[PDB]
Amino acid sequence: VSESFVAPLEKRAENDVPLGNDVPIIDLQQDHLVVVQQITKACQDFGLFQVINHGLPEKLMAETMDVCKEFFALPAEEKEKLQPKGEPAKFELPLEQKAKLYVEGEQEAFLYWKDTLAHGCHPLDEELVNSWPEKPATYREVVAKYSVEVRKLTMRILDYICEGLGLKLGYFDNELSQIQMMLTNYYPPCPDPSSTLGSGGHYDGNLITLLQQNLPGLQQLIEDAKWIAVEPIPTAFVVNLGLTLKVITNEKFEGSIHRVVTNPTRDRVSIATLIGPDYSCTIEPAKELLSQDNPPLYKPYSYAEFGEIYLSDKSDYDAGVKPYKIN
Ligand SMILES: CN1[C@H]2C[C@H](OC(=O)[C@H](CO)c3ccccc3)C[C@@H]1[C@@H](O)C2
Ligand SMILES: [O]
Ligand SMILES: [Sr+2]
Ligand SMILES: [Sr+2]
Ligand SMILES: [V+3]
Repeated sequence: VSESFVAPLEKRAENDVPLGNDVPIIDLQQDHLVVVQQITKACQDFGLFQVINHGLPEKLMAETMDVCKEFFALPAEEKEKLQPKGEPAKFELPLEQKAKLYVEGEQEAFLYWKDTLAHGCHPLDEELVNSWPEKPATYREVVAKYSVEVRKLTMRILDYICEGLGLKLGYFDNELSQIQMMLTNYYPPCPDPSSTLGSGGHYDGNLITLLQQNLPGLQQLIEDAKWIAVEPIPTAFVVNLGLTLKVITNEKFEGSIHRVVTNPTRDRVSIATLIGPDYSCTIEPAKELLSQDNPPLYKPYSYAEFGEIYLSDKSDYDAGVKPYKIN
């Protein structure tokens, strides 16, 4: 493996990470109150859960994974059209909603063993969809339907979260969910998995993420610096609560800290829908939940200012919010 991809010793993954048997799997076709209670418990104790019987068509999930795999099978010459000035774009502000291929890493500087296609999805209009990949031919029609369906499911989950917290329904149906970034992640086979990371350990900086996977590689950090493997369920969504939701709930909910490990023999594609605030938003603990017993743990901050730190400073998982901590 190229020196560029060698992770610092302490960040390298151990070869045998155990299955997370305690990852909540939540059936959304249970009675309404049972769903609210199970989602609430998962948000308080874990910050990562899977949803099944979630109402999003299994056929559409399969068609979306197919067209995403088809995109990454495209020739080099086609992929160049998504590389501004001949190279992948960087995860840095301004983060544009037009489709680009991205490189990612940490500044002991190293790169993640990953190619990412990213674009905005909300609101859908001709200008946005015309900025998506031209190939495969069916990408735009399949991913347009997928993005609307994933958003509908995410807003359902945010209203379950509202009921669990005692916030009015639709609390997040505003500026706090107006950006929908779809990240299609491609992990090619890696000759030295013991030295590399597909994705470094992170909170998602946004509000909430729905992740579609069909192969192993996703790992979560739980108490006592233990990593566990998240079982791939091809017809489920992994829900990762973001650092933004951790702040707004005043740490009543956990954020998901997770990473992706490489594989020596086979490639892997994942589809992450990252929903969260516009860069113009002010983030603070929900005042409705604050009291003398529950004082705010964060001062109000600019999401844009947070974003710059979150994307550049990887010294700690919550480096993005450290400047805004109080009490
Ligand atoms: C592994 N990387 C993490 C950081 C970066 O995330 C982003 O780029 C999101 C995209 O919404 C973002 C969130 C909050 C503020 C700025 C950007 C790209 C990817 C994501 O999978 C999460
Ligand atoms: O992510
Ligand atoms: Sr190039
Ligand atoms: Sr175009
Ligand atoms: V993530």
